[PDB]
Amino acid sequence: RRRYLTLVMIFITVVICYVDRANLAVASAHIQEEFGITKAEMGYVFSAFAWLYTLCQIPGGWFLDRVGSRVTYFIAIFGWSVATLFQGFATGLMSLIGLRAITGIFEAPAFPTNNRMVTSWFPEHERASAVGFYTSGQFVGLAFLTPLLIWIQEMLSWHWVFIVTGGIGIIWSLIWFKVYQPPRLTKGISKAELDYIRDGGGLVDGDAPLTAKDWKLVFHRKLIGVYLGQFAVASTLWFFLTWFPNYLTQEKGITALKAGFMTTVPFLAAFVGVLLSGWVADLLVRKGFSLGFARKTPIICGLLISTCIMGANYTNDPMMIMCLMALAFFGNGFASITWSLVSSLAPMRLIGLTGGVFNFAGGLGGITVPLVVGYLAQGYGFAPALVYISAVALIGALSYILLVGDVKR
Ligand SMILES: CCCCCCCCCO[C@@H]1O[C@H](CO)[C@@H](O)[C@H](O)[C@H]1O
Ligand SMILES: CCCCCCCCCO[C@@H]1O[C@H](CO)[C@@H](O)[C@H](O)[C@H]1O
Ligand SMILES: O=C(O)[C@H](O)[C@@H](O)[C@H](O)[C@H](O)CO
Repeated sequence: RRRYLTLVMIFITVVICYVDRANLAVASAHIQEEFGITKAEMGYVFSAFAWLYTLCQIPGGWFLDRVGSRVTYFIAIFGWSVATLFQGFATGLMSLIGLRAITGIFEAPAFPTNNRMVTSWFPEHERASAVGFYTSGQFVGLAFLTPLLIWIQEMLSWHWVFIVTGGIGIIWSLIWFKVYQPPRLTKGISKAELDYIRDGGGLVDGDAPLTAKDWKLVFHRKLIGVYLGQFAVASTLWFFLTWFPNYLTQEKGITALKAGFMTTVPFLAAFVGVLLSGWVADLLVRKGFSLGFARKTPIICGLLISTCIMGANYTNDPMMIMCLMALAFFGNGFASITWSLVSSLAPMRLIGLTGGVFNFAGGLGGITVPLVVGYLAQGYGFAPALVYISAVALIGALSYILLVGDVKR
């Protein structure tokens, strides 16, 4: 029982990763207040992380390949942890963009190293449950830590939100460097436990032209719907990781302290949507259903749900705002599961490429919505932004139910 402890350390790093994404949403109001930047300029601050994140992913694969999984993880954690620690001492605007950008650099190869690690640390049948553990759990981490930082932000200056988050990361990097090592090079493991992995699957030792014809295939009536769909899934997720705290603070005039305890229900609602979707996956086909309709239904329904974010601007009651926000985020988590489906639509050759472009579509949804909300909220308040997301969600839903009636193989 040493195989899981690794998964526990990966889960912690996924949380620390997403805290350093949402840690800014906490201090958005104060940073904006102190530095006196405009809503639209703040939109560029939120986005700074997303730009390089998507760009520094195909270079992240290179660095990873030629540097390894262990060491590459330490450089990343330490890299962005230092970059996050100094987000607390930033002054002006340009200082923040660079730190957010740098954070996006070292945090971009986060997942690829995970997939390369769970591969060698767990068999095949335990892999789907392994990734679902730390991706589903990430929202639990944001649910309990987001009210904490806000409470720290309301007790201590917003800087300490970044000093804490950054300092912790600097410490976890050092922990990772010692404890972690491939299953083969992991003392305390069990002789039979390792054989289970090796015989079961995974590389316990470790992991060891372009024609424009593909472009025409990669861009398919079925695959565009997948891209526009993921673009919409990422649009909503990055709103909750950025503008959602300040939304309640400014638009609805909720006290940051109450808005800090109102944000732990939506992040938990996401944790359920993810799991409840993975359960409807097995469940449907189990009752004699095709696989395409089995995975399409959670995605389409969840995005049609997301349309409920629009309803929040028609009420000023916390519980009703907190209920509607929790239902939309549930739809996002319930419709989040795509790539494994997208892997079964691209040709056997382009499974690797589709990922990069497929995520780019997602990462593209995270670059747009912060600028859109920042620009919209600057001039017309936060009301015209929630209709955009409900729209996008409706386009992503229409884009999935019309453009993907069946699967290509
Ligand atoms: C004013 C901000 C300057 C940006 C600094 C962030 C990058 C740190 C540069 O050091 C190292 O350089 C190598 C290649 O140059 C990288 O492979 C490695 O990941 C990185 O750790
Ligand atoms: C650029 C920043 C990246 C943020 C990612 C937000 C969009 C999520 C991508 O969809 C993912 O599809 C997987 C298929 O298995 C699911 O398991 C997983 O739950 C889901 O998250
Ligand atoms: O699956 C996820 O959790 C992300 O959305 C991915 O799209 C990453 O951006 C990257 O592709 C890692 O594989």
